[PDB]
Amino acid sequence: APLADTRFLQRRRALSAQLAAKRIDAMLVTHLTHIRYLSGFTGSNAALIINKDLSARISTDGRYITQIAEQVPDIESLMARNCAPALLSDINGPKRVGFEADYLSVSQCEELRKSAGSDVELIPVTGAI
Ligand SMILES: [Cl-]
Repeated sequence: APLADTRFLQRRRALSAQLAAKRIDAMLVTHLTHIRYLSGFTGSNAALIINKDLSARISTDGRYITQIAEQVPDIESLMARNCAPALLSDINGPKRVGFEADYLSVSQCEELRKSAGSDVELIPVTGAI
């Protein structure tokens, strides 16, 4: 009988379950308090991708590599100055990727779109995840 799931694993699982209904394959979380709620990472720069199959990947800059391994030992990390574009550019299509349209700015979103692959579509999702 195993060690119980962390609350962060449980929150991710609940978001993963919300994805079918929002008609997306993955969610890109860029609002920091949302990333903290879903992962435990308390730093000031991150991006976080949660997939339908329950896997996840988290990104942060070089100042936080040690801390993210310590605070988030259950998600593989990617170092990047520009976190969200770097996670997105690593996705191989086809994939519908939701984003927090209530929180990303028009120009932050235009920057993301540049990094998306030829069959990765970004989908505006409203609400606090
Ligand atoms: Cl817990």
